[PDB]
Amino acid sequence: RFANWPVRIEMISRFRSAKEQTQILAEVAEGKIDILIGTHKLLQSDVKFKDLG
DNA sequence: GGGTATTCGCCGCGTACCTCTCCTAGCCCGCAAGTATCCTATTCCTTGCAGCGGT
Repeated sequence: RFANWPVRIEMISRFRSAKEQTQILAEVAEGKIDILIGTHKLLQSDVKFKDLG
């Protein structure tokens, strides 16, 4: 759906490797991934959003 | 037959007052309260075989 907008969409779960999950968390805390779809991993206290609305 | 004896079972044994304790056993049925297996996250590590520098 968002294939024609400047919006970054990323997925986090156990499927994503341990090497890229940390990268995704760094990107999210930095404030560059505007959509983050995730399972219960999102509630593990290490998922810090820059500006959540 | 019957007069007698013997047994058996029923009935009976004071008044008034004070203190205290305790008045069915057990089953059932439904409440409800506390437990073994199934998926999606998590923290826990210990092996097997090929590259591979290096000489």
